[PDB]
Amino acid sequence: MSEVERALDVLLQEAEELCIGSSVVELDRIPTALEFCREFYSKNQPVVIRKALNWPAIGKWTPKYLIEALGDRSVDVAITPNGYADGLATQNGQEYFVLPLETKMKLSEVVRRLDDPTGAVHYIQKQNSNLSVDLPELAADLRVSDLDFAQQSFNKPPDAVNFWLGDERAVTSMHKDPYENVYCVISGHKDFVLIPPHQLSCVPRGIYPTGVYKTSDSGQFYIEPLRDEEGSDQFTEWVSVDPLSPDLAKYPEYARAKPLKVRVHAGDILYLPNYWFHHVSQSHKCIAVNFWYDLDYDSRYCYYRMLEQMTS
Amino acid sequence: SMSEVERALDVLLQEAEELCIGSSVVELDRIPTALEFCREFYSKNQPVVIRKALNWPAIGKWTPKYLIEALGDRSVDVAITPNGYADGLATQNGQEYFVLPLETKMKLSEVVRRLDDPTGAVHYIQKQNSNLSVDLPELAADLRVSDLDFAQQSFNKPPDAVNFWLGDERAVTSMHKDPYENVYCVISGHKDFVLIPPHQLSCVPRGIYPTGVYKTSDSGQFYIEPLRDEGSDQFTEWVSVDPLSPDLAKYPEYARAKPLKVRVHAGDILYLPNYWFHHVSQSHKCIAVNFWYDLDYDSRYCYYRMLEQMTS
Ligand SMILES: O=C(O)CNC(=O)C(=O)O
Ligand SMILES: O=C(O)CNC(=O)C(=O)O
Ligand SMILES: [Mn+2]
Ligand SMILES: [Mn+2]
Repeated sequence: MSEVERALDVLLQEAEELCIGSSVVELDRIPTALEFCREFYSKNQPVVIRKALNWPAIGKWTPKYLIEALGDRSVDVAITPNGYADGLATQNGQEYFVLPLETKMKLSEVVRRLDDPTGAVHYIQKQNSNLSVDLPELAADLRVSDLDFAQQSFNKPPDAVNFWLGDERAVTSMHKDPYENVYCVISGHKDFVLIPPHQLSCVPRGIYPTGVYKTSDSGQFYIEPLRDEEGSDQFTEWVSVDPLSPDLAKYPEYARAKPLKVRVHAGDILYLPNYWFHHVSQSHKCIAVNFWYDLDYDSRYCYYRMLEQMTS
Repeated sequence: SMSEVERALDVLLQEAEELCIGSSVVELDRIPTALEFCREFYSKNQPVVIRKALNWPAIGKWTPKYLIEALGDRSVDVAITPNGYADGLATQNGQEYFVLPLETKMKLSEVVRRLDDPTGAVHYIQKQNSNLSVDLPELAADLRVSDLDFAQQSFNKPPDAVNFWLGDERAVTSMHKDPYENVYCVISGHKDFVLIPPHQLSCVPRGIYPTGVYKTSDSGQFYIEPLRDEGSDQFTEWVSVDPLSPDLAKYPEYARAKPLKVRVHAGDILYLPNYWFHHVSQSHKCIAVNFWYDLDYDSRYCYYRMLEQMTS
């Protein structure tokens, strides 16, 4: 082994022996603020809390209710042919990281498209705090103070509050965010696959030309490459593995990853700590809200940047 | 120019330098809540000094005379060196050794007598190993350890050691690190710490030195005796640099270190987080007590083990 390979081996053997990030802790009761800070926030350690929330949104938010309550408002929706907004797709021999087609439409039309299992895949996943900016009325059916047990660790209000409503075919491919994430399913369920950041060396990442989905004259989807004004492809680094069906022959390093699986039901809270890898699937027409808080930087981020350099 | 390992260490250090990780000892004027301590200091591996935090009876009462009277002029373990560097590097006959102190037992009144001799050998009650709870139990009555609950609730375990320190100004503790969270309480005088964060390991030169112990001859003159396993000469890894006057020509990598200086007065508390390098000096006949808690292994330990592998 190289000296870098020897060092990465040491990291992984130590983390394995000490069970770092080796499970998703399951709680049936909301912990105290101190508990959360000590056992989950400070260890960068995920946790799922079952039936933690009894917000009126839970049990009342349906497509019909939302159409009524919002007056069939026009909302931002992402559309893909293949179900992978912000995900890899191939065209004419080339693999692209592809951004969704984004458009505006009335909620009733979104619901109609969600009821077509062979049509294009629709997903209200704009995030960018779309709930507080675009759907503020929904806030009245939530109680954010119920998240104080976690927010005390972040010691600031959410930097974003997001609303998600999607087709079962809409899959969020694996990525990491520079946020603490408190994830609250409202209706249906979400299936998460999670990988700890210290396993970066087991997760293959490529550099892909970036494209965006567009529709042709005939309504057919294609990928429009993004180029800069110099004619160069705009590149995006992206996780290359499919956690649902990994090709261990192409990516043997992934064999050493220990992906964690967790289903999150209505009323459950998942704490997804900063820089954790996650891939997300959903039940059909699943509804969820989530709260992003900017991370607080310490040495772990610098070690992560070192890990990136070592695997480059 | 640079190896792969050296490029990776450079990225680590550049990211830590831009974020100023561990760039200052935090100054508080009052004891934080447990949640605050866990969020701002424990979880960040971040040193903090709390000014005039403690009013323990000891701070008023512990003089040499009171200590003699209270311990019945007990015979105590005391460490003696000629140069003031117990557990520190010294040269003899052209060879550089890491030297352990001459350890002996003598009555406290005699120790104090020898502290008052500015030209005599350097004495230091530095046994650690929880010498206060073990060898000087009565002194506990002048303490209020409950006042440290703000920190202990974050370590969520009782102290693993309680140590008592009383030293000559000449007695200096050379730079080292400990696998313990350290809550350090100055009772009389002041301590001067030089602190270096663990992610700067590659900036701190470390060597392998033959191990020796101080002894005195029939004539009273000090010398170093090599230590041998009951076998070969024994060796120890030790920090090579003198942070008070570093030889940057011999150790240019130390120029990239960013040491912190903090003075801890009577009544003050210093949180010295696990694995931080520290060098410690004291006012004359300084008295201190500290508490060690075994560390909880997290990802930072795994990263640090990897860093040790890369720095060898
Ligand atoms: O809900 C999804 O499909 C994906 N969500 C996220 O990546 C997130 O909350 O960070
Ligand atoms: O006080 C001293 O001289 C040295 N103390 C320590 O190294 C410590 O408390 O861990
Ligand atoms: Mn995400
Ligand atoms: Mn120490």
